[PDB]
Amino acid sequence: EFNILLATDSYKVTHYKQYPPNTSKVYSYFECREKKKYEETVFYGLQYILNKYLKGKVVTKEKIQEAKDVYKEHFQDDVFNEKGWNYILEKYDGHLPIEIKAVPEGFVIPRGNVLFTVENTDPECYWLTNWIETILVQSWYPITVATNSREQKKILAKYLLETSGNLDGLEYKLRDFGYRGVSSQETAGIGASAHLVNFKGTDTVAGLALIKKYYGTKDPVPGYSVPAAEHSTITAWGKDHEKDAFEHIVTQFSSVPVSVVSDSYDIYNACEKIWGEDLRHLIVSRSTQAPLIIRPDSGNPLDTVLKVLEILGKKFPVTENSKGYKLLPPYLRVIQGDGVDINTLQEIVEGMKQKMWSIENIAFGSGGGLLQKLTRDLLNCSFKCSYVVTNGLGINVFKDPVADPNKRSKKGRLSLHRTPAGNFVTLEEGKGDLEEYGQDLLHTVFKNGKVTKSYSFDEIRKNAQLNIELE
Amino acid sequence: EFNILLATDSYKVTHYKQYPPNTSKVYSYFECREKKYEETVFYGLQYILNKYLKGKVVTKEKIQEAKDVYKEHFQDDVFNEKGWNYILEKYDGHLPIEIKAVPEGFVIPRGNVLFTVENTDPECYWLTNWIETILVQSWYPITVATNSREQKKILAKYLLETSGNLDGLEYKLRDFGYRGVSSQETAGIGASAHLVNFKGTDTVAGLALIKKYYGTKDPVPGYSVPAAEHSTITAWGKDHEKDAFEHIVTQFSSVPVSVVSDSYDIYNACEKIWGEDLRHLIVSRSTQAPLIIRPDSGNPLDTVLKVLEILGKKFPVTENSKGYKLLPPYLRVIQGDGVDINTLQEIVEGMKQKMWSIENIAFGSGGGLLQKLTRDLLNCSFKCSYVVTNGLGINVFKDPVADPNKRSKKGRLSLHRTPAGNFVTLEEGKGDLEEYGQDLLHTVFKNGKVTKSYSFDEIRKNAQLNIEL
Repeated sequence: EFNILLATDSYKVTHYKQYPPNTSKVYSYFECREKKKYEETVFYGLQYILNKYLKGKVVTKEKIQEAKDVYKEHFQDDVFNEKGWNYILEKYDGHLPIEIKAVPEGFVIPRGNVLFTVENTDPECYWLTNWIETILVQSWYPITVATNSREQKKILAKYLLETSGNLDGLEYKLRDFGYRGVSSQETAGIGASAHLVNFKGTDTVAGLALIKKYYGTKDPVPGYSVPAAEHSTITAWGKDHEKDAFEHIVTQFSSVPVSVVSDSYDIYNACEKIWGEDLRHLIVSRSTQAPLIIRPDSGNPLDTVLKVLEILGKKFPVTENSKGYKLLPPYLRVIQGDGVDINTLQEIVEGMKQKMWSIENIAFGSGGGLLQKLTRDLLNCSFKCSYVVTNGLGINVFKDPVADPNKRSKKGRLSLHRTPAGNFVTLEEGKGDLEEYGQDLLHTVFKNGKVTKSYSFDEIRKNAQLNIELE
Repeated sequence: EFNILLATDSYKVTHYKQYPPNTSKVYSYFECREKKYEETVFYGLQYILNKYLKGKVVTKEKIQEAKDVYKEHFQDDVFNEKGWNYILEKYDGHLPIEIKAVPEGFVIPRGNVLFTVENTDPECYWLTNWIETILVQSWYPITVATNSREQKKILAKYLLETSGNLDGLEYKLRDFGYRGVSSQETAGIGASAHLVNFKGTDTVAGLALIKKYYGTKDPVPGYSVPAAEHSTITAWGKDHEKDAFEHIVTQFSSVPVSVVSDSYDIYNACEKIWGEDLRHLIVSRSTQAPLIIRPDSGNPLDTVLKVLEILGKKFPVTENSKGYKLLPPYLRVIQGDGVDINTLQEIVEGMKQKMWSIENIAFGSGGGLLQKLTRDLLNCSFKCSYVVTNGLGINVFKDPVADPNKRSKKGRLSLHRTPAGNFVTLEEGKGDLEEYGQDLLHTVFKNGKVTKSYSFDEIRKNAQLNIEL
């Protein structure tokens, strides 16, 4: 079972003996630090952490004993603060005397603004604020996944609109194929749920479980999949029966959309000779709600997509849409699911536009690119202390490393506000109290063991909308 | 609670309908596919087998739940209720699977079979690839352990040249990645992977996994020192950094203590605060209890060099037997910012050119050690190589025209020792010819049971560097 006393960076165990004596309050905050592009970030995932790890009776005699033993061996010394934890146990029945305030989930906020704040509500637990930093800062992952996915949605939005005239199908243009390519089951589910803030397509079904348990949606599920082949279900037929494999698969799923990987031996041959001639009569008969979706999976992504399009355009009846771009018949589409991240996605859709193919023709699939190749440096997710009370006096604290001003931190008690022009600003040094800027956008989400405000996954989806969607 | 019927890539739900009719056997394997990183460390499968695959992993309740999810998820009924119900009734919910695998901690060149998977019941031909997803996640502990080991090789080399030995090598790279990983589960997994090669971690999640899944003779696999963070310094007030430093080293006077010294001005902290104001509280410290100064900003090499030069002029420096400068024993440095395998190598080389022993320094790495890695680094891949259909065995593979690097192996595989003492993977069942001795793979899983396992102690012995051996 989970033990919050063991869920921190080892060294923080020793911190109680390091803060200034007579310190009654430690107040800290999380931002996505500016860097001298990712200009705005989606706030998502804290609620998952509050419910699964922070809430309820999280301290027990047994959890205290257990930590005392591990820490003794781990440190070869008895540094563990047993009294402080016992105090939380006896006084508050093992509930954390902490208040967390946060911007609403889904909100899209410029870099360098306070996203949430954490402080102790009992003077005895000044050390507790930064003990849970480690667990709280992991919010970086769903924040960064939601944000990176959204930036990609924007690109798809841009090219789809220009090549086709509208935004139909946008929410199915970037699918999550990342399940096998992430570092754990837990990560898979978290990361998958973060992608669902922006899209509806995923094959990482753990993602749905998390959303239902921790956020909730009107509809039965927030994510959807279509029947799709893998290399094993094609190659299993044998090197000389790829066409037998192809034909069996599209007949099994003649009524639904169906993705078929087509590069097991030669993608170009399969497209021009197998889909294009031998099996042509099985494609052109299909419904518009049941297209075949050809899936190349190797070679240079831009080059291979353009070659596949060019091939199909000459085997199938292409039309020119109202904006002047080429469109395949409704029963035929293409998905690129190899080597896709934000960079090559941009490369592909630009390359398509240059060659006069609509973005309607294509969907993208992303795995490690979407959920794994991302770190805390991407948005500079950082948890820093900015206010303390020592000897009954509050003082405004911060770091300001001389060789890196980008790592300067904010001062004092903080609040987030709407500017007159409708943008965002963070006020420092308790300046929010002057109330010249209207109301604090941060809300109490956690206080003394209790989750105090929650958001449905729907509200979240609505908060994270593109402006282009909003228009 | 974990439901294996829901821990697979969505589209695999449809695959039992996609194989050729009368397929009785599906046999697949995992490799770190050949294209830096010429050899990988095998680690992490035992965790996966025990946490996820062993025992009764299928129940009436767990079937029902999957049926409902997939019906919505697909907006249609495609879920294989019948295959899963067979497993429940016939084998009491235990998986009819056989997994063979190289020993954990083993160090193997790329492009060799690491593990194989196949169904032990004709009715369950579809099960082999169902569980690809959970098994493929083994890429992560493999890749962390490998990248971690590659870094140790670099540390070993320079420590040896600048100091003549390897004392303390196992504490020269600490895990600081606990906040910079994507999940709690990832933290433990990854921490245990780094501990294969090193003993320093601040990610406590890792000890518990090791104890539960592998086991060590010692009470714990990893260790940490008292250390400050910016909030334990900055809380004193911008004009009291000295009071903070004093309190901290006094509070931890007879044990090692790491103090971040770049809150405001690293170069002032080193030269004026540590080097003058509090100097008398350093030079009186025991060799067992050094102060370790932790810069945390600037160009990592440039900052390490200047910190070293600052300290050298303020403290008594010696020249070890190799001709390298060495700090007094109660004074060391740790760089824990921007450290990854590339910068690690930049720093130790820059140190060597300036005649500073690697004895002086230790590194902490986070995102670079545990987060910024993908399945692509080692080309970790799981592929079908052999099936039986209508009673006939077929060797199967892919060979894409545009990418010969993506070609998978053919037929039944086995791993062997060459006449020169190396590894080879034999394909097409050729291992049965018995020209290359015994298969080095061992059965580790069969029909719901783990059939072979290793202590963390033996894994560590397998993963040792050549220079160590």
